[PDB]
Amino acid sequence: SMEHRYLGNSGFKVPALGFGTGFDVAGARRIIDICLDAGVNLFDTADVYSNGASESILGAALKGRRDKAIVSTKLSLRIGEGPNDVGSSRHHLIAATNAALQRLDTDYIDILQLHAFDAMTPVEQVLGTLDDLVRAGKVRYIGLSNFSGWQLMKSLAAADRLGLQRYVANQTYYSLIGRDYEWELMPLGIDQGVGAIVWSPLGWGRLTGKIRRGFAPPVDDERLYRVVDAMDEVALETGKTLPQIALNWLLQRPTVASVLIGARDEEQLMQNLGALGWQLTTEQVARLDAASAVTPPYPYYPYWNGQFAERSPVAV
Amino acid sequence: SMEHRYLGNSGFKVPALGFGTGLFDVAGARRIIDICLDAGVNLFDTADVYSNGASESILGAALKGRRDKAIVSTKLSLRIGEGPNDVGSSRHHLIAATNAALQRLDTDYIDILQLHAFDAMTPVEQVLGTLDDLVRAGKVRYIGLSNFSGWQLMKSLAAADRLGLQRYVANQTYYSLIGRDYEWELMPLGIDQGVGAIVWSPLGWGRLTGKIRRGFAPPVDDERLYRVVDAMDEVALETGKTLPQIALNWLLQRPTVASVLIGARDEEQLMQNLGALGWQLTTEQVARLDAASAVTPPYPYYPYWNGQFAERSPVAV
Amino acid sequence: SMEHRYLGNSGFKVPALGFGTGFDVAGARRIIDICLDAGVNLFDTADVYSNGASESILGAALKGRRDKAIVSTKLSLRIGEGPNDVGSSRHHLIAATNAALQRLDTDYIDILQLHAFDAMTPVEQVLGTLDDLVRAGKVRYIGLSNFSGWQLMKSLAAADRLGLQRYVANQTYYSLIGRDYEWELMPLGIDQGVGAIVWSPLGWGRLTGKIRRGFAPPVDDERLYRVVDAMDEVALETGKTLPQIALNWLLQRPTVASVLIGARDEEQLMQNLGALGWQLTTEQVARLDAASAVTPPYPYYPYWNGQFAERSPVAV
Amino acid sequence: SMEHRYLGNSGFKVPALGFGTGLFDVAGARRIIDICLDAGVNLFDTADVYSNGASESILGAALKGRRDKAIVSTKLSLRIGEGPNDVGSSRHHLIAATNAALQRLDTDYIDILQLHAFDAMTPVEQVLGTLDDLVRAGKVRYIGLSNFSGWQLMKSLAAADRLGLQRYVANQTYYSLIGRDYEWELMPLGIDQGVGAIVWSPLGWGRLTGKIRRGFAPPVDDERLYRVVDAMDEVALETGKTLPQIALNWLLQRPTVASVLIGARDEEQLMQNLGALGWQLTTEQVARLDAASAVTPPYPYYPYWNGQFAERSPVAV
Amino acid sequence: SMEHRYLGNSGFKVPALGFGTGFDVAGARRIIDICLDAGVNLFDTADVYSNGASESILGAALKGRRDKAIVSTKLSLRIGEGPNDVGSSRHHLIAATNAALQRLDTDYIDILQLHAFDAMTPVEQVLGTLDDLVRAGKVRYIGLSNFSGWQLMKSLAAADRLGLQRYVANQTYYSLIGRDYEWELMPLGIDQGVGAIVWSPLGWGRLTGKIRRGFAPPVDDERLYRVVDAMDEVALETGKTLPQIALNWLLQRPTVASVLIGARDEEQLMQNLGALGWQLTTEQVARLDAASAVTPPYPYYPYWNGQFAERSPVAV
Amino acid sequence: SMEHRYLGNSGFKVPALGFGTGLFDVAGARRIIDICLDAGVNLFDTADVYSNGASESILGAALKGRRDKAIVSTKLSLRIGEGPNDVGSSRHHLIAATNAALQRLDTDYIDILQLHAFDAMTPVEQVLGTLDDLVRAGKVRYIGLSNFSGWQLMKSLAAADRLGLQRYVANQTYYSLIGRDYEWELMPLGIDQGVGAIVWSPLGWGRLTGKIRRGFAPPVDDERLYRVVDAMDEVALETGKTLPQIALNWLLQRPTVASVLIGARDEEQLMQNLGALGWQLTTEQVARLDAASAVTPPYPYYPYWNGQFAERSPVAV
Ligand SMILES: [Cl-]
Ligand SMILES: [Cl-]
Ligand SMILES: [Cl-]
Ligand SMILES: [Cl-]
Ligand SMILES: [Cl-]
Ligand SMILES: [Cl-]
Ligand SMILES: [Cl-]
Ligand SMILES: [Cl-]
Ligand SMILES: [Cl-]
Ligand SMILES: [Cl-]
Ligand SMILES: [Cl-]
Ligand SMILES: [Cl-]
Ligand code: NA
Ligand code: NA
Ligand code: NA
Ligand code: NA
Ligand code: NA
Ligand code: NA
Repeated sequence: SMEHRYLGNSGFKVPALGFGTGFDVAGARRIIDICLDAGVNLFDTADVYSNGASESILGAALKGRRDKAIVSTKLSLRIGEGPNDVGSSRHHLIAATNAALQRLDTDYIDILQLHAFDAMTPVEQVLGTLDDLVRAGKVRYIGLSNFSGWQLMKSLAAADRLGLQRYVANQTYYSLIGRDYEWELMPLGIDQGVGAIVWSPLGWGRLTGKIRRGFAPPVDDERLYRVVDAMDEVALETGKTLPQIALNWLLQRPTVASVLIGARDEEQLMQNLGALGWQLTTEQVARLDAASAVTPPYPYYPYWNGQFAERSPVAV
Repeated sequence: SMEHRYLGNSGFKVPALGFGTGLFDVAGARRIIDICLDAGVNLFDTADVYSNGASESILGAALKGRRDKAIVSTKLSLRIGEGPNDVGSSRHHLIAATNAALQRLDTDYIDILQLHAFDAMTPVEQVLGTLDDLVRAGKVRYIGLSNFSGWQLMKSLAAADRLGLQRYVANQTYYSLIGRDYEWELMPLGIDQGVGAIVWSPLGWGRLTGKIRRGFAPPVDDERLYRVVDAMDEVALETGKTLPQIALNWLLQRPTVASVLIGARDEEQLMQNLGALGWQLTTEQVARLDAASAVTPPYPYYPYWNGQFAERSPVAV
Repeated sequence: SMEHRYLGNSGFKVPALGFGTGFDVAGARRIIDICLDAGVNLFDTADVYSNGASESILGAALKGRRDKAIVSTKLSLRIGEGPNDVGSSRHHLIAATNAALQRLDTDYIDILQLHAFDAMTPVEQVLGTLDDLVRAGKVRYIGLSNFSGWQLMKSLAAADRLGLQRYVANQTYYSLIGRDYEWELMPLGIDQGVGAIVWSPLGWGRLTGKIRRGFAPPVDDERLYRVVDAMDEVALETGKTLPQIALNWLLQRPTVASVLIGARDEEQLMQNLGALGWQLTTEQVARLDAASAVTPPYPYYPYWNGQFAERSPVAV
Repeated sequence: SMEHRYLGNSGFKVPALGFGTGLFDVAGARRIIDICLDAGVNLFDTADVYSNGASESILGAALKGRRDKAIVSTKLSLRIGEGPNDVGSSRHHLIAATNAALQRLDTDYIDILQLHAFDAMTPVEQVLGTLDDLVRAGKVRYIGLSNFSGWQLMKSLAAADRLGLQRYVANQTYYSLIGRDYEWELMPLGIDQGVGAIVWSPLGWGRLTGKIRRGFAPPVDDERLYRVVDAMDEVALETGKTLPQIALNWLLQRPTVASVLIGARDEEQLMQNLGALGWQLTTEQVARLDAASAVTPPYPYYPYWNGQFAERSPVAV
Repeated sequence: SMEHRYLGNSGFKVPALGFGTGFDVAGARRIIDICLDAGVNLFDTADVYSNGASESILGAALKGRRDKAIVSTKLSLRIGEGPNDVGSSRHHLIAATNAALQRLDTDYIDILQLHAFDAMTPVEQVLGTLDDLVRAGKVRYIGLSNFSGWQLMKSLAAADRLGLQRYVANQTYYSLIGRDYEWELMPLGIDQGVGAIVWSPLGWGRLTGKIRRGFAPPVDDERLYRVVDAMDEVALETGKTLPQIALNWLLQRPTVASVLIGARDEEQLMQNLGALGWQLTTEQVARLDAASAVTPPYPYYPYWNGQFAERSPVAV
Repeated sequence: SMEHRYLGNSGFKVPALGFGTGLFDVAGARRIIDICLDAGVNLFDTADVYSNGASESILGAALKGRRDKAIVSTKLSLRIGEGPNDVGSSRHHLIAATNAALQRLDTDYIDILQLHAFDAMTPVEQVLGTLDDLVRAGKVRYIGLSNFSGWQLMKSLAAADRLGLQRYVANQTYYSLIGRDYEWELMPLGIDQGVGAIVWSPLGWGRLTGKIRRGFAPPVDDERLYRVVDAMDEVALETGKTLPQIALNWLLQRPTVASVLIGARDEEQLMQNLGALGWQLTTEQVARLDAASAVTPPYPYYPYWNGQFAERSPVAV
């Protein structure tokens, strides 16, 4: 049975596992149906995924069942050659939102996320445009991806001050080999009620077990192998697969509302659902955390090493 | 001659080099103050935790009779006693500690009062209210912080603006050629919000002195340090400047940097540090130093720094 | 002739007696017609009353006369098995309001009330969604049911601060045997202009006279019998029935704007209308109050017993 | 060793046990203060109405020379004289009474100033403005209240936030195993809004001492009291702790509780109360005590406490 | 040629003379046409004027030329027997505005005015409802009639504070024999940019010359005759009629943006237009003011008699 | 025994009868203060213009040693000198005049400071800011006004609320049986906005004394005065009370009236005025007096008072 979680402080619930189209019409309908049957009813896409084709294919697959789905999409990355075919200025946000609705073949999007930070458009303007889309019924909830801590906080404070809609979802990279989310974005999310929707949870296929002795730093072989060693040890104790361990570990982390998985078929979906219904023990998590730990940058370092932890403890 | 810079967007000017009591003999201290003031190094930085208050007392004694010629920067909020309220930024400790610092410094006001760390246990609205009251009372002119996350500093600045309270204008930050993490969040926030950097440990805890060659900061990997020193040596050949002078000058070319805190035991050491002024590393020399010191940015900065998302959100350096 | 009262500070008037569907098409039309003829033109329902059938039946009965009715409905209780088929988050509020409009077969609701407090959704979001529904013309007035004093006050303060619509109606349990409304909710209602629409005024059939020597505490037999004794004594003086006394008592209480009654036919409606056109005397009310009095909880106790009453008197 | 807790969301720490002068011989009072301070019981609570001001005067005399080692909590707004303005929270009385308390206490500031009851005759905006002015003047560090309804406290907190004034951080509340009404409104409000409880009459006016066995609070029914004492006796067998120690420890496990006020005439009595610290009632022991002490919640709490509406609005205990 | 004036601080211009329907389809069209030809293109009506028939007749007469007219209407007085067929609460304001639009047979009203003060509805709610009507395009400008000074100021301050539309027109009784507008409402109008649209400018036919030796106090014969004497003297100097003098006097008074006149035919309209194109002299106005002066009430009295005039002069 | 009333919504209580120095020999003044205080008449009203400051000086001397037992009400803003700034409510004059009054009164604070007239030449936002500063400084407890139009008072109250400043709680108004104009605007505004009336010239400048029988206020027509006196005589027969006692009692039954200012040269006169207390004119007696004193309301009040628009906006009396 699918577990459901609150998306930040929004009061809206998402399934703990979602389907990341980061996409044969019959095949797409089948994937949607096996997902829906399993309770995986969050579907995530973006305008840039295959130049709009991912949204169109999703829309076509959901047609007839869209009311059973939570549709998450992203915009603001460059999607054309024109000088205004990019960013978060009012012109592009309006045009891109309408274009996504057309491709998805629906009258509303459940979660609309800005795909990157546009420093060239004032956050007050962006939030006004998003608020208007929400009030018009085109969007229910809003979120973001790839913002700095300060940029997200700036936006949340502006929304509150202006009485506009606030971000409730952060589409973030987070995995055992990519724990950077923990430094700024996680404690911000805790403080401000922003829930994480996690992508590349296997660190771009690196935590599958296949490997053994654009958005993320390449990972050093030695560190990867140390993490895989620890996962192997846990796999022996638990009988679970490396992907199931990676996912189970994420689901225990603060703020995590949903983790986006891939599923080409029933068998793959079932493997991923094997992340649910059990829990890594405290000791197992501690072992995985020790193996995956990296030196925190300044200014997090003296909090993480205990010096300033008294008055500002770390969440993990 | 001393160069002066605006401290963030405050309209207040500080000397490009300041004197960090993080060194401190009343006569000896007066003598150091004398040579600093003579050179235009009239920013003096201290903290309650420096020798359990003795640094502030010594500084106060050294400045007596001429305090008006100095810019006094002090820090509080770190644990300064064994009591449950001898720490943090709650109203009780902020008031008590500010008054205690004024008593030790033997003055009626502090030019720049900085919170030494982030106290997550006190609401930023309360902290800012307390600081605003101290400023309005004439006890403090300007306020700042040290060791805040990007989000924590932004949360505080937004609250100050919303409530009509004083805003932070100074970030006392670690920044050096071997410790460039300030660049990821804090620098671009400082640019956006008018917060100037007062830089400490500019030589990366003595590592950029030239002495080394082939708990606030990660320990530095030998191989990286040596690569940075190699690049500094090459620049030293062109410029004729010392490694410390290059390290300091490099900092002085970075966005937001208003002052760099140096140590000076005597005239000769002060003069060596003053050699960081009166010249500028060239674009090419800075690029060479940046290439040698570059580290892989964490997520979510990575795709902006590698160019993928740079179009609409360029990096400052 | 029907008496009418202001609904809190709203400037909107309701009949002193309303029809609580807490529901034969001809029969329903007849009930509506006898109610309308008597001036009982407030009809109260909820999505959960018979899984939507109460709203549908009301809608069908009012068709042709809806402009003569004040329609009150409630939502936010669990109405389906889905993770978002409950609560006050934007998704459910919008979907449920539209669903109620469809069942009621009308384009607007006079009074929309939140049926319980949803601690999982920020009150600022809830109020924004309600404000949007009001501005769209779908709802005229808003209210609540079953909030704590602090929760209702939090919501009223947020509405005022944000310039949004405020609650004007509290659908509350209140009766001679259930006087808890008096501790927090009544004095809040007085202070903030929120009028009570009273349900279960006979304490779930316990004040009918039939008994003699989910939402409310069960009542102790001895206390019930003491209240019934006092009602019997008043019935001897007045010649009125126990239900008429119970209703007349409620109608004298501060904040009470309407009391919801049941009416299966003309005879039952007429009995209830017998609550109007006369008044319990001061002495009779005092006798009923003494019999029904219960020890107030902390912190109300020292105000009610006179210790702190000087500067903060009790409303009854 | 004394345990310390945050007072609501304020960032200020209080000892988990405090000394309630609601007991008070200047030498005798100094002696009690000495033993309290030695044990870390450095919160002292008083009120203008305690012996018509004599309690505050005695406390002030007892603290003289070491007031800086104490956290002084005082209450005002109850009738303290026969005059028409010798009562309430209007500006006239609040100012006069605060200054009078400062004079009696022989100090320049009060750590926690609490309104003793709700004054419906004065607008909360006025009250909060007066309190904000006293805080800004340095006369008061933190503010609180006692005996407010849920709606009254929330109204005040919302007004403070809206107006940028000081907010209440302490609720001086009656709470005990036999008086759990604090749980219905005031506890969940305290959780939501960062108000910490300072608990008074923790033994339910001497009823939870073990002395009894088979005007702020309802009198308690004998049968209920005896059921609660039975459960305490069972826990006493497991833990080896006294009934008062169990009652105190139980309170210390409840959400929002920052400090519990106790009485101590001498070292031995103080030591008995300190036996509430250094251990914790287990989940099961708390559940047993809660089951014995449980009462039927009033409307509108009832359907949340019985599970009907609990899904979206759970109860804190 | 018609003179035009700014309506308070609104930037909107009205003709100095307007047509007050306070109303033969051909006859109505003719009256409208002669008015339009003369530049009298402000038409004022109300729901209560002949129980809606005045609005309907105006609408029918304007059909085909409505874009050349400025339509002013009033609502909030009791217009039916129902408990909510009156006042300024959201229910009635919305229903009445839509009903007026239907009767007038147009999609917008230029100036919508509240006909009296409704103390039972919060001004914040009233202003919100009016703001919504303006934003929807149903109303361009808003105003009021028959408010106390304090009530109008309360409403203006609330509008400004909440960022809502403010009143720009005060439909006021003002005439040589009814100068009470001068005490509170005129200096408020000056201070806050509210322009007067003047009704009963002849004091209900009393300043026509026919008389000689619900809303307004009856006038004492002796005072009326003294005013008529002064008008007669001015009529001798000027050669103008008494109505022309009365109107010319009003048009010189501070805040006056338009004066509503009656016109049954070309001849009557032409008589009224004779108020324009000349000016009473300073001396003539002073003579008329002296004859019409009444003792100001407290607290205006010590300002009007010069005692407190230094720091707070009177506008006339 | 003295009756006390809340001053508007302020939560502050005043005696139902106060002493108007608008009478004022230091010993003589002390004696009058003594008899007033003995009777509970402890509100003393004065103004800078009363005998060019001498009234305030005499009052200050009369209260010395016991000022804490009095409520001091004073007025400023009328012309008090020949200088261009010796008048009005601009910051210069308000500050200077308030300080001058404090000096004359020989006290550190004024209980109720009232603007004596409306200064249209100074923005109400400025006036309220100045008054707020005086209150925050502890120089003034409560503020009020006199002789404002309805719109001017409302404009000021709205500005105070919007800006978070002190609001007016007292309206020093003329009100009497023969001068009921207060009822049109100022009374219903006072009800709506929590402003209490302190009534002056309650006998209509000696006209309601019984002495007459068959520049703030219009002169009164003889015929009307005589009709009012006739009705008072009839009530005097029923009640046994004097005409002044009836006039005062009538005022005490009107909405918003918190205090009525009376004159008292000695014990006997004070006792006569105190005869207004301890009883109440009946509904019928008030109706009889109201019918005799009724005047035609101006526009726009007329259609509300005559019933036409009364449904949705009833009149308070
Ligand atoms: Cl939200
Ligand atoms: Cl992956
Ligand atoms: Cl600044
Ligand atoms: Cl260094
Ligand atoms: Cl409302
Ligand atoms: Cl019932
Ligand atoms: Cl706080
Ligand atoms: Cl106890
Ligand atoms: Cl405008
Ligand atoms: Cl007329
Ligand atoms: Cl007030
Ligand atoms: Cl008089
Ligand atoms: Na939430
Ligand atoms: Na830009
Ligand atoms: Na109302
Ligand atoms: Na905190
Ligand atoms: Na009050
Ligand atoms: Na001016």
